Parts: sequence; structure tokens; C-alpha cells
Amino acid sequence: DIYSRLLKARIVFLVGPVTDESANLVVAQLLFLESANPDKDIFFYINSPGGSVTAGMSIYDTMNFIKPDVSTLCLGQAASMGAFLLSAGEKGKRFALPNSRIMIHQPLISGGGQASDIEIHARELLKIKEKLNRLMAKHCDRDLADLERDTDRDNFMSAEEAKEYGLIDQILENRASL
Amino acid sequence: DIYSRLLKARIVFLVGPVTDESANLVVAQLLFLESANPDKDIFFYINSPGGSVTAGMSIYDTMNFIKPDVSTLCLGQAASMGAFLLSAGEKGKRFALPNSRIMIHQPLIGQASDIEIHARELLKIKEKLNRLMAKHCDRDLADLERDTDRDNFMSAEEAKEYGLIDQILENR
Amino acid sequence: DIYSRLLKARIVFLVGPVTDESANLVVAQLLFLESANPDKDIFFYINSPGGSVTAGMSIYDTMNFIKPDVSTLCLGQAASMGAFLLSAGEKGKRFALPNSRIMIHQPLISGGQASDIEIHARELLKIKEKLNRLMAKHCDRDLADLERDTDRDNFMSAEEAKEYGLIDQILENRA
Amino acid sequence: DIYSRLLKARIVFLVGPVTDESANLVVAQLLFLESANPDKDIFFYINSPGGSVTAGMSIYDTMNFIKPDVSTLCLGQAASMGAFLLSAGEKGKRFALPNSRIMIHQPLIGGQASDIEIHARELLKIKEKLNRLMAKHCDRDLADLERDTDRDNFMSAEEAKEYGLIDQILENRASL
Amino acid sequence: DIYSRLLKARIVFLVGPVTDESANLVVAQLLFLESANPDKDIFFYINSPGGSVTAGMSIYDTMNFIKPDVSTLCLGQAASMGAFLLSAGEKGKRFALPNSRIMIHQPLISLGGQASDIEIHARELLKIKEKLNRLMAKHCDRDLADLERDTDRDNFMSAEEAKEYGLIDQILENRAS
Amino acid sequence: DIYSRLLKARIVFLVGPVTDESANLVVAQLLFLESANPDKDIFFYINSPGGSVTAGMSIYDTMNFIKPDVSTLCLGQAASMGAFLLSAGEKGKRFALPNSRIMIHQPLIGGQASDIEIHARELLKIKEKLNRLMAKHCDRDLADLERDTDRDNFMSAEEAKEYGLIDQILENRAS
Amino acid sequence: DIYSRLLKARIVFLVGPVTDESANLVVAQLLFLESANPDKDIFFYINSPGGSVTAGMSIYDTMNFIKPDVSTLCLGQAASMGAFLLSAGEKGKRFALPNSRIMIHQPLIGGQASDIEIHARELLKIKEKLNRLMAKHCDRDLADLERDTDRDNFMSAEEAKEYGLIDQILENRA
Amino acid sequence: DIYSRLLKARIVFLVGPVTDESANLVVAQLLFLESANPDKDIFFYINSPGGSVTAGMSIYDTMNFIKPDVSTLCLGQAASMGAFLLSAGEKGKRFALPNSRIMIHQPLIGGQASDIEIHARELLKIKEKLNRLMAKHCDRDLADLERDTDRDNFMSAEEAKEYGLIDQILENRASLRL
Amino acid sequence: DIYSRLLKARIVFLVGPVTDESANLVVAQLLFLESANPDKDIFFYINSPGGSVTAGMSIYDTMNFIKPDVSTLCLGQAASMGAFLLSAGEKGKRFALPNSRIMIHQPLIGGQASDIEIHARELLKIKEKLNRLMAKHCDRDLADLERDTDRDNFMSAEEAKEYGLIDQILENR
Amino acid sequence: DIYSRLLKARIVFLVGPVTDESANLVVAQLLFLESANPDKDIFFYINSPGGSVTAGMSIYDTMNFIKPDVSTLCLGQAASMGAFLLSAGEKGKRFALPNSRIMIHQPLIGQASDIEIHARELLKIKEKLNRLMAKHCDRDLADLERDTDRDNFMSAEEAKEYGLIDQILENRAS
Amino acid sequence: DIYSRLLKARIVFLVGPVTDESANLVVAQLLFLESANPDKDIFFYINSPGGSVTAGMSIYDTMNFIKPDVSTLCLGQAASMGAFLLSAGEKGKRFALPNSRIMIHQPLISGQASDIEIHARELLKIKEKLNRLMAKHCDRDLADLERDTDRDNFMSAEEAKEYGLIDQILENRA
Repeated sequence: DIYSRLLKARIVFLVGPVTDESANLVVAQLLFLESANPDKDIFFYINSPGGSVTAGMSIYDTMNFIKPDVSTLCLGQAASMGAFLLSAGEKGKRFALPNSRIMIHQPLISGGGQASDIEIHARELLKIKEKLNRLMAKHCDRDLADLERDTDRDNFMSAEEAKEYGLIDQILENRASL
Repeated sequence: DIYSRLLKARIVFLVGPVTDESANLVVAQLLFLESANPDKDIFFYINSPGGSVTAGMSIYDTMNFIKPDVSTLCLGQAASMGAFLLSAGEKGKRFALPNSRIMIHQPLIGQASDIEIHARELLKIKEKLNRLMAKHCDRDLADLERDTDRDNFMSAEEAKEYGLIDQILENR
Repeated sequence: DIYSRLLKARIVFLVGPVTDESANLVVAQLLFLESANPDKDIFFYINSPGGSVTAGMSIYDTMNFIKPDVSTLCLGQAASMGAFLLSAGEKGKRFALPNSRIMIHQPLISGGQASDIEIHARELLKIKEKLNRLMAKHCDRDLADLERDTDRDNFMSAEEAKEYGLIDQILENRA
Repeated sequence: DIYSRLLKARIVFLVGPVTDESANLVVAQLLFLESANPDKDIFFYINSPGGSVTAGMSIYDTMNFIKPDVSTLCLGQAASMGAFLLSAGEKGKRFALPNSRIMIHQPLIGGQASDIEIHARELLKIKEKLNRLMAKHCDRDLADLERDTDRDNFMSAEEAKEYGLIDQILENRASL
Repeated sequence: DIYSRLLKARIVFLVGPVTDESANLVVAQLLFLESANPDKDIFFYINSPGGSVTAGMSIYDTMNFIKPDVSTLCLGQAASMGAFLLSAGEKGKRFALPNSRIMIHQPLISLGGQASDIEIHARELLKIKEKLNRLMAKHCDRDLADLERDTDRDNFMSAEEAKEYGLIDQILENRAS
Repeated sequence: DIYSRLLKARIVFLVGPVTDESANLVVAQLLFLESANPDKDIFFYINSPGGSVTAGMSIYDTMNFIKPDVSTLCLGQAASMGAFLLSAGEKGKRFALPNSRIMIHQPLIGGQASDIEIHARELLKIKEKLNRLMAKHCDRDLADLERDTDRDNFMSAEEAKEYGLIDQILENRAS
Repeated sequence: DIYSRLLKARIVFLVGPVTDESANLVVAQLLFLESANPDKDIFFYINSPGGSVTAGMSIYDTMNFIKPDVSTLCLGQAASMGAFLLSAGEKGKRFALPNSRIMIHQPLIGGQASDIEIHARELLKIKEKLNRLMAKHCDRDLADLERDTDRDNFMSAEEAKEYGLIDQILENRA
Repeated sequence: DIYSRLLKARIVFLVGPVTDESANLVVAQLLFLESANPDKDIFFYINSPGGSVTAGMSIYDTMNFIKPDVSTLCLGQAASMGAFLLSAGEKGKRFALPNSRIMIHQPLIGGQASDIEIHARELLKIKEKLNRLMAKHCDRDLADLERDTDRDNFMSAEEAKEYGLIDQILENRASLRL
Repeated sequence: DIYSRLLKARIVFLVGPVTDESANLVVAQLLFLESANPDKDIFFYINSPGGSVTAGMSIYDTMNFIKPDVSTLCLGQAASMGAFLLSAGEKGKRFALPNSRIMIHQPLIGGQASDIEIHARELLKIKEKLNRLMAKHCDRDLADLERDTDRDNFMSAEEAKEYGLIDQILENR
Repeated sequence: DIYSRLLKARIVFLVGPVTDESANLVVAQLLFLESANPDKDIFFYINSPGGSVTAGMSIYDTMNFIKPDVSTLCLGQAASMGAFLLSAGEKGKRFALPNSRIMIHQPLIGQASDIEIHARELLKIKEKLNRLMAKHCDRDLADLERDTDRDNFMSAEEAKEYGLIDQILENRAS
Repeated sequence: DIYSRLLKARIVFLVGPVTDESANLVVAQLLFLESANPDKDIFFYINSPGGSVTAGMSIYDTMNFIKPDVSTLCLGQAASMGAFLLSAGEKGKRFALPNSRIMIHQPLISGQASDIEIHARELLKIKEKLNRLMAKHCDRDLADLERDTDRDNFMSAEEAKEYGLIDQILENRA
């Protein structure tokens, strides 16, 4: 099948929503490629609207844990945890295609309990919000305060804007673009 | 109809869940009875599992606002906002029938910013209800915080000993 | 309407499941009839499979609170809280029609954290104990008899309910 | 309304399924008519497929309890508890219209085996009780009713008369 | 019925969501009471989470159009268009009960069509947002910029906070003004 | 009831979607008020998002048919057929409250191509007819209405006045 | 209520789909008004998209059966059985308001082939019968109605007048 | 299977709605064929009503990024993003079959006004970007594309050719001109 | 699998509704068979009630585009786009089995009037275009096809032959 | 397939809710790896919100039953039975990635007699899990009772200090 | 796949509800393993809440019918027919893991009176039959099983051992 053939070239895809099962499949491929050759770059192609924060963190920590550089490429879009993961590729090896789009924003829950429980989960959500802003600020070499303002609502960026923001390093128009 | 007739004896019922529409109907009857005679007691009979906090507050503030004493009587049960309203009747005129049951507990139910705002509001409500309940029961705020952390069921006697009602009525 | 006319004769009906709304309507009629005449019997006719325990208690406590004797009559059936209320009429004035049926049983839930489940399980067992004690009182029987006889659904004919102490007499006609 | 007006003439209807609400409404009318005049017949018109056994018993016991004779008339059909109630009218005053139909049959309906045992035994008690009462209504042997209610047993007006379930078939008021 | 009786005392209720139906019923009562006596105050009691903006405006404009002063009273809550209408009562006659709650916020849609259509409706929504902030600023005697800042997200106020904000005039515990 | 009472004052309401049922109820009130007094104005209060075109036309033609002037007042909103009817009140007696909103637009909604052709042809006839009638109501060029109804066109009270859709904005009874 | 009040003026409404219950309510009012005064016109106001053919026929036959002239008025629309009933008012007393719309068309709708044959024939009989009656109402040739009802045929008030379906368009009380 | 065999002839299909999954499968095949032979044309056959704009952009940017010319062929229809991708094939190698149909139009689709403003502006950015890119593909004025995409614009194969959207109509294996 | 085996004999099936997926699978097989041997006939067997017009056109244009003659055979039925495709086989090589049935008819299917106008015009163009192409396939007058497709027009195999839609009825070989 | 490949490196995954089916698949892999080589560590990677208590116990008892050390690694999250299983890896070989999250809490969700029986059983489970967790964390039973009364979220460092894991791994260091 | 491989070690799993199809799959594996080697033990691992009584009996009778000893192991839980099957393994070779749970209880289900009588009788026959067979499995009195299955009876591994339902609790190999 085509995706197994591209895995031979060290290409891993994240396509569609980030779930436990789609994130772990990425984690598995990353571990596989490291085992096959710990000294060669991995190319992580991302076309995703985001999804589960903890599922994305499992990918994130695996990216940082393995020895190979994980280069990231945004095709189509990288939004929310998708953009987080894109910004997390090896600095200098984070790319987007020219008509890609990036979007960043604060955490978002959809859809209970006693006030005590709501307090506990609201505090956890705000911890997540602060943690993601600090990590994103480091990825972008920007101030924490910049990320806090810029993620208050949905923030759409062109490839060029994401580059200028520090989220990616280079826009690739073709192979000559390097 | 039977409820209109009992209204002429100054009996008002809260039965079932407290909603905007059931609470306002109570408010309307309270205002009506005050207008009919501002110097005679009102008998507020409560058999309710609770419901909307803001709807209950509309009843609560109306009870305290009008001139007549509002005497409360728990029949069947008064739980959550139901128990709050029972505890809010004119002190000395808060009653339960012998096999009534009372239950008190803490409040129960977008972007992180919005969740923070609503979580804060919910905790304000929790603290406000504990402070008002402590006043109703002549108890320490810390007692109510302790005793509403989870569902706290009380017999009529336990509610009396707690300060939530004044006396248990077997018969007249 | 027919039920308002029978209310003139001091007849109150409980028909179908006991809910907050159906129980409070009974409570309202009981209070109304007491106000109309506190010295005349009320006839509480019961054809019910039961329902909410707290709703039934509101009827129960009102029955005991008002000054008129509340006579009870089982027609069709009085099951669960229905049978509880039947057994609660003024002793000597609790009746059933000859082909009525009675059924008694322990509490039954149709529908959180372990801590919360513990709290509600303890409340349910309190209710179970309380209903058995009150029923034993109504039937002039031992608490232990009611515990054993309500462990599962216990169906009684009119004649068995009389012998149990749940009702006083079976009425076949107006004699 | 038309039904209140016919109640003036001491006509009570049971139409459609017997439920707690429909049965109690009949009970209420029976008690009302007895109070209005305890010495005049009541005419109980039945077009019903049956329904709840306990709800039907509440009607049945009320019919036997009040002072007035309750005359029964089957129009359209009287099936199951409907036929039971028809057969229960004052003997000599149980009628059907010529194209009425009657049907009788045995009772027709989860948890632990213990509970299923309890409810199965109650259902069989009901079955035997209804057969005993029906046999008395029809002046027939218990064993005849057991035999004849094992499955759905449809009867014409003539067959119900010959069975003992009704007394007469009325084509117009001149029959009696 | 009880509400008709209270209408004779010139009490009008808004309870629950503001819809075309519920708003017009209020409008009808306001017009009725003005006709019955154009020189006596009307008491508009509000326990509402809000609802349709255009339906609320029909109430609002009627309140300002009729001759009687419309006094407002918040019981339970007045949120969104509910709070707008509360703030719109005759200045000096806007009240809340002590445990009432007020909430204000910017408009909220729960959009389909062509980009051109989405542009048209997004503009209209932003017009509504500015219009409500300017009217609210006038009701509260506050700067437009204060209302813009304070309605960006859900802003819950106690009765005392609503009084200090300028949204109501007094808190009534019992009749002692 | 309150609406019957306001009908004595010759006030008729259109609230919510225009349907056959809601439109005919308006028609009935208009005919009733004309019969009661053919020489006194009728006050038609409109808070509506629109609805059925044929149902609105039944109101429209009745407004023009009866002897009384029908004055219109927009409260809350008058959109689509709602705005059409508002614009159709007796010229000089068409009003809006200050925060009312008006919206106008072109018509908005299966089988064989032949049938789709027939119904598409009818819809375009309706579109022209409404633009021609609206242009007459607003004393504007047909071409202005064609251009201005191509997509949803929201107007404040003052914009609707300038457009010719209403005559005056009423803040209170001064004005 | 308002409709009872207008019934005193001999105004009867058909609004919305023609069903057994809405048609019989019209029939009842027609019989009532005839009993109240058999010598005064009845004004039958029609705003309807059509509906059940047999329900419409019950109205139709009642219109022709009672002594009073039944004048018809189309407001909003009269489509299908609605237009049939409009065309059926007393000739000379069939009206439409200026922006009314009329639409006419042929009839529009499981088992064994034998049963499908039976019901298909009945439907074609109905189609034939309605075209014949409509042609009489409009003083037109049967063949014109067959041609003109093959698909949905929308008419303005003026087109319905030239077609023969109504007699006069009323703008006002002048 | 048949599609794998046609892939060895360098034929890639886009059939039905453009989704993240269907677009990425195309991207994968394009990358595969480039790897197999970077100097041979790819034949991208399109029968699609359109779909996700970001998913289509991932295909678009990949088409422009790889070394091989991507020739496009419209069979059945190419509507919306389908027509965008058709118009994006290597100029001179964009084809349609004689009874193909093309349709172009502007983009087509909850929360606080602030959020609705953000997403409305992003949608209008997309609308302008697609009109600019389409104008470039068709060698036409931006103002022509704005005018011609305001509502659904259906084109026959010859109309699409005259518009500049395709280069030639192929009736058979003859048909090709310079 | 059986269909792959029959593909070796150059047999392609269209069965059931014509969709983008089912039409493109046919297109793919046609291209495959042309590549395997551009000089041998293809046998296109059709049992279909029709479906998407644009999906059918993709098959149609591919049939005309490839070198091999595409012979068509109607088994069971060829209705709407199914009958269109049957009529489109290489003239002289369009067949039906004796109890096959053919049906032809005109095209059969929300928003602003402007949009409804646009789509109604497109639908009538399609109707026009299909009648013209069908008239050519059948060597008949455009006006005949307009009249004969106004409503559902069912044909036996011999009626379809007489109409010009197929060339011969095959009882056996 | 990729997971079979990683199994050859002795990596077993628990991803998503713990069910009978997902737990037994883990049990099967554990038994398989023990059979393949009883003397080599197994690496149990956990990204799970929890699930069935009895299903988790089947994994737990299998972890303790087989001869190989089962090393655990939390990636993404280990909540409820997920955190229980993480805390149950061979002491000294329990790891989390730096942005992992852990959450622990008490257990979560007929006739009165039956409700009593099941409430009993649930409280037994609650005490048993607190006892076992206290052992895993080398903490007092009373600490676990206090700390699981409501949802208790921990960072990787908090879980380490709590005793739930041994080391946080940033990378292929140590 | 992993389960086929474990089958080669003579391990058979029952996981989740006992249905006709899950029970027959077990029966098939038992017959297969007997054919492969009739003289070697089979290891039947059970993590099940129970299910169909007749489906469980098909497993039960197959266990007793084949020549190999069927050793049973409870992991996670063995409830109702699950516990029945666990108790049915070769005496001396019935095991549970330390945190396994067992539950036993009487039968539980979720027409005309005649038919209800017939099925109620059959259900009570099943109830007595299961109590007799269970009493034999546990070497206990019939009257003990009747008393102890009246309502849901949860047992720890040690309680199940003391009851006679299993022979040994296995931590690791012990």
C-alpha cells in the first residue's frame, strides 16, 4: 500500500483529527523509523485541524524523545494541535507549502458535575492553556505574552505569516526553494 | 379548580422541579396574596427536588421582600433549592411533616477563557448559597461548607436539629 | 366534571402512578375537604401501581395531619406506595373490593463516584427500613414479618390483605 | 356534550381499551348514577377489545357493589375484559346487538428466576380466578371455561347467548 | 388567572427566553396599560436569560414610545437582552432584588451560504454589536469603550455590581427604598 | 384576552412567520375592522421575518381592497414579505420604531426538467412582480430594486425612510 | 371568535390543504348558512393549495346543491382543487384579488398488478371527470383543459379571467 | 487492482468529493510517481464536484512542487476545487473530454460576533486568493474572475477552453495540436 | 475473482446505479483494456437503471476516445443513462438480449431565484444535449427524441432495435 | 503492520479506553513476549483515559505474573486505570514523557437489597485500589484515600514526587 | 495473529459475553487442540461477565467430553456462566490471578399464561440444574449454592478458593 511505501522514504503523515488512535499510529511510525535508522531525518507531513491535546502531546514528546531530527511540513492546513506539532519540528527543518494555512488558538472544550469537580477541571484546562502558550512561545522564539494575546481567538496565518511569526522556518514552492 | 381555592386560604405550592415558569408562578401568587392582605401569613408548601438556582432566588427574594410572613412546610421532600427555600421561611414558622426528607448539597451543573468565567461564577454561587444557608440555620459557614460537599440527606428531626426548620408537625 | 362532583361527596381518587403532580393534587383535595368540614370522614379511593416514595409520603403525612378520618378503599389494585397508602387509612376504615389486589415489596430504583453511590445506597436502605417499620405499624405485625414478606413482590388477594392486617374489611356491596 | 346528556338517561359507555383512567371514569359514573337514584337500572354499553385486568376488576366490583342493576349491552365487540364485563351484567339484563361479536381467552402478557416465578404464579392465579368467575356468569362448568379460553374464542351474538354469556339479542326494542 | 390579576396592578412579566411571541405579548400588555391609564407607572418584572435581539428591540422601543414610565425589576436574573431591557427602564426606577444576577455580553450567533452572504450577515452582526454597546453605554452613563471592554466575554454582576455599573438604580430588599 | 382588547382599538398584529393560517387571521381582522367602521384607520403592527409569498399577497390585496387606510408600524423587524407589507401601508402612514430593522431580498426557496422549467419560470415572474410593486411602494426605479434585492439588504429605520420604504420614524408620540 | 363573526356576514373560508375535516367544516358552514337564509348569497373565500379530490368534491356538490348562490373569491392562491372550487362558484360571482394566483394541473398521487390496474383506471377516470367539469366551468373545450393541465399551469388573476376560470378581478370597493 | 495498474502508467485519479483523505491519497501518489521517475509527465484525471479548500490546496501545492509536469484531464465534471485543480495543470497540458463540464464559483459554507468576524474575514481572504490564482491560471484579469464566480458558472469544454481554464479538448487520441 | 477473469476476455460490466465511483471504475477498465490491446473490441455489458449524468458522460467520452470499438450489450435493463450508454456503443455492435428492457426519458432531479435560474438553465442545456446526442445515436430526428423522452418511454428489445437504439437482438450465438 | 513490527522490539501499547477486548489483547502480547524470551524486559506504553476495572486487573495481574520486568511509559496521558497500570510497572522502570499527564481518582459508576450488594462491592474495589496504589507509590493508604476523593491531575514531575513513576525521560539519555 | 499463536501453546480465551458464536469458537478450538494432541492439557483463560446459558453449556459439555484436561484460569473476572465455566475446569487445575473477581447468582432473564407457565418452569429447571452442577464443582451442599446464589454473590480469589470454586491462586509461578 502507498503509505507503507512512503514510510520506506521516512515520510510519516498526520491527516485529519488528532485522536488517541491516529496519534499513536504516528508515535509507532516514529519509533519504527528511529529503530530502522536513528541517524536519518524523519519527514512528518501534517494536514490536520487538530484534536485531542493529550493525544498530540504523545506525538510531541515522541518527536523530542527519538534521536532523528523530525522535520515537519504543513500541507493544506495545520490548525490547533496540528499547528502545535508543526511548530515543534526540528528548528530549521519546519516547512509549509505556499498555500498552506496555519491557525492557533487557546484550548476549546465541547460539552457537568458538582461545582467542586467543575473547579478542578477548569483549573486543569487553564494549566493546559498556560503550558501550551509557554511551549509555543519557545517554539516560535517569542514572548509568552505574545502567544497569550495571539491565541485569545482563532488566529489564521498564511505560510508567510507563520514564517514571520516564528512558527515555521521556510516556505517551499518546489525543490529548488531550499 | 382546587389550587385556586387553596390560594384563598393563602396556601401556595411549589411541586416538582424549580423552573423559571414554576418559580414565577409562585412569585405571582406571593405578590397576589400580599396585595389581598399584607398583614396575614402565607403558607408556602414545598415538595420539590430543586432546580434552577436563579429561579429559586426569584422566589427567595420575593419571600423576603413582601410584608407577610411566609411560613414554609416541607411535605414529601425539599431537596437542593427546595431545601434552600424551606430554610428561608420566617424563622419560627418553618415546618416539616414527620416523614418529610431534606437534602442539601453544593451546586451541580467553549474556550478556556469562557470556562474560567463560568467556573468562577459557579464558585461564587456556591459560596453565596453556603453563606445564606448558614444564616438560615444559625450555623457556621464552615459547617455548611463541610455538610454540602456531597448529598446530605436529613430526616425531619435532623433538619430541625440542624437549624433548617423550626418544628415537626404530626397533626394540628 | 364528574370528579369535582364526587369531591362534593368527599371522595378523592388516586389513579395510576404516584408522581409529585398526582400526589400533590391529592394533598390539595385533602386540605380542601378538611377546610370544608374538618369533622366528616374522607373517602380515599386507590387504584394505583405505586410510584415516587417521597410523593407518596406527602400524601401519607397529609392523611395523618388533617383532622378528618381518611377512609381508604382499594379498587382494582393497590401496589407498592399504593398499598402503603391503603394500609395507612384510619384503622377500622380501610377497605377493599372483593377482586382488588394488593402487592407489597421493598424499594426499587429504575435508573456517580463510589462516594456518591455509597451515600445514595445508604439513603435507599434507610427508606427500606422506614417503610418496613411504618408498614409493620399499619398492619400490627412484627418488623421482621414485613422484612421477610417484602423481600420480593408479594401479591395478596383482598382476603389475604385483610388477614395480613393491611385492610380491615372487604366490601362486597353496601351492607 | 353528548355523553353527559346520555348519562342523564343512565347510559354509561366503555369504548376502546380498558385502562386505569377509562375504567375509573366508568366507576365514577356508576357511583354518580347510584347516588342520583339507587333504585333505577343503569345501562352499561360496551364496545371494547379489553385491556388491564385490574382496571376491569375495579369496574366489575363496582357493578356488583352498587344498589342499581347494571344492564350490559354489547355493541360492535366485547373481547377479553370487555366480554368479562358484559357477562357480568345483572342476569336477565345482559344484551347484545345482532352483529356484535364476543371473544374470550386466557390472560395474555424480566428479572431474576425468583421474580419470574412469583409473577408467573400470580398470572396463573388470575387465569383460574377469571375462569371461575366466568363459569359462574355463564352458569357453566369451570372445565368448560378452561377448555374454551385456551385460545381466542370468537362468538356471534347467538353463540354468546347459547354459551350463557348474554341473555338476549336485541334487534330493535320489540325483542325481549 | 393570576397574571391577568397582576396586570390590573400594572405588573408585566418577562419570564424565560425572549422570542417574537413572548416579546409581542409584553408589547401588547404595555400598549394595553398605556391605554388604560397613560399617566401611571408600569412595573416590568424581568427574569430572563435573553433571546432574540429584534424581539427585544420591539419591547425596548415600545417602552420608550409609550407615555407611562416603565419601571424595571430584576428577579432571579436578567442576562443578555434581559439585562438590556432592565437597564432600559425609566432612569431612577430600575431595581433589582438582592440576590438577582445580571450578565452582559456581545452578540452570539449559533453561518451558511456564499462568502458574499456571510460578509453581509457578519457586517450586520457587527452593526448590532456596536449599536447595543452604544445604547447600553447611554443606559449606564458610561463610556462606549467601557461597554466594549466589559461585554467581550460573559460578564456576570451581582445586584450591587450592576448598581455601581449604572445598569440599575437601587437594590430593593423589602419596601424601604 | 389582550389581543382582542387591542383589536377594539383597531390594532392588528403580524408576529413571526407569514403562513396561510397567520396571514388569513390578519385578513379576517382587517375585514372585521372594516365592517365595524369603514372610515377609521387600521393600525397594522409588523414584527415578522417573512414567509409565504402567496400568504403575504392575501394580506396585501386585502389591505388595498378595504376602505380604511391601513397604517403600518415596524417593531423589532420587518424582513422579506414582512418588509413588503410594511412598505405597502397607506403612503404617509408607514412608520418604524427607532431600533426596528428592515431587510429586503429576492425570492428564496424536484421532478422532470419540464416541471423545473415551469416552476423556475413562475419564481422569476414572482421576483419581477415583487420588484415592480416594491419600486412603486418606494417611489423608486425598478432597476434600483433589482439591484438592491440581489442579496440580503439590511436597513436601519433611517435607511428605510431614505429608501422610501417607510414615511417616518416614531420615537414617542412627539414626531 | 373572528371566524364565527364573519360567518354572520355569510363569509366562509377555505384556508390551507383540503382534507376530509377541513372540507366537511366548509360543507357544515354552507348548510348552516342555507338554513339561516336560503335566499342570500354566500361568500366563499379560498386561499388553498388543493388537497384531497374526494374531499373537494364534497364541497363542490354541496355548493351546487344548496339554494344560495355561492360566490367565490381567490385571495393569495387557489391551486389544484382550490382552483377547481374557485372556478365552481356561481357564474358571474367568481372573483380574484389582483395579486392572487391560480394553478391547474392533472391529478397527482402498493400491491398486485391487478390492483394497480384498478387504481390506475380510477385515477384516469378522475382526470377525465375533472377536465370535463373544469371545461364546463370555464366554457372551454375539453381538449383545451386536457392540453392546459398536462403540467402545472400557473395563471395570474387576469389570465384566469381570460381563461374563463373567474369572472372579475376586484381591486377594491369601487 | 485496476487503479494500481493505471498508476504504473502514471495515471492518478481524483473522483468524487475532495476530502483530507482523498486529497492526501492523491498527494501520496504524486510523490510516489515523482520518486519513481522525476522526468516523466503525470496524468491527473479529475471527475470531482469539489470539496475542502485546504485539502485541494494540498494537492495544488504538491502539483507545483514536484519536478514532473502534471497534466490534467477533466472527465465527467470538474466543479469548484475540482475546476481549480484542472486549471492548475501544466500550461499546455490541461485537457477536457468533449462532454465534460466545468463549474466555478466563490467559496461556500456559530459563536460570538468576534469569532464570526474572524472567520468571515478568513473566508473573504480565501475568496480573493482563489480568484487571484484562478486569474493567473486562466491568464485573465482578477476582475473577470470576481465577476464570473459571483454565482455558479457552468462551462462546456469549449467555453472552458475559450476562458483559459484548459488548453485543448480531446475527442480521441488524435485531437492533440501544439 | 470472477470479474477480473472476465476482464481478461475484455468484458466490462456496468451493474446498478451509475455513480462517480462506478463510472470511474468502468473508465479505468476501458483504459486498461485499450492499453492491453488497442486493436481488439471491448464488450461492455450494461444492466443499469441510470444515475449521475456527469458520471455517465465520463464513460461515454471514454468509450469514444479509446481506439477499440466498444460493443454494448443490454442484459436485464438499460434505463436512462444506462440506455444512453447502450445506444452509444460502436454502431453495428450494439446488442440486447431478448427479454432486456430499455427506457429513455428527460432529465430528472434550493436557494435564491438567481441560483435557481442558473441551475434550471443548466438542466435544460443537459436535456437539449442528451436529446441531440441520442438522436445521432439512433439516426433519428431531434424532434423525435424530444417527443419520445417527455415521459418514461419503455421499449422491448425489438422496439429499441426498431427505434435505432440497438442494432440486433441476440437469442444465442 | 507497524504494531507487529514494534512488538518484535518488545513494545506493547495500551491506547484509548481499557475494555475487555483491549485489555485481553495486551494480556495476549505480554504472554507472547514472555514465551519468546522470559528474561528480557517488556516496554508497556500507555496512553489511556482508563476504563473497566476488571479488564485493567487482568492486565495488572498478568504484568505481575510473567517473568519479564514490565517497564511502563506514559505518553500523552495515563488516567484512572491507565495511571494504575503505569504505577504498576517494575519499580525503577516506570517512566513518563515530559508533557505526559497523570490523573487518579476513586471508582466511578434494581431492589434495595441488590443496590446494597453492588454498593458494597464498589466500596471494596475502592479500598482495594487505594491499598494497591499506596503500595505502588510507597505512600500511606490514608494519603491515597485523601488524594483520590476527586479527580487529581498530576504533571510528570508531580507523579514522580508522588511515587507513581520513577523517572521523566526527555530523551534517549540515561 | 496473536491469538493463533497462543493457540499453538494450547491457550484458549473466553473474553466478554458468552454468545452462541463466541461459545462455539471456544468449542471449535477445544476440538482442534484435542485433535492436535489428546494427551496434553488445555489452558482455558476466562475474562467474562457471563451470557447465554445454553451457549455456556455447549462449552461445558465439550470441556468434559474431550480427552485433555481443561485447566481454567480467571483473569479480570469470571461472573455468572463465566464463573460456572471456571469452576468446571479439571479439579486441581482451576486457577485465578490474585486480583480476579468471581460472581455467582441465579438465572436472570430480561405470551399467554400457558406459555409463561411453560417458560417459567423451564427457567426454574435451569436454576436447579445449575445449582446442582455448581455444588458438585465446589464439593458443597446443594443447599449452600441455593442460599449463596439467591442474589449477586461477589468473591475475591481467596473467597472463591475457600468456596471450592477454584483450587489455587497464582501470583507468578507458585
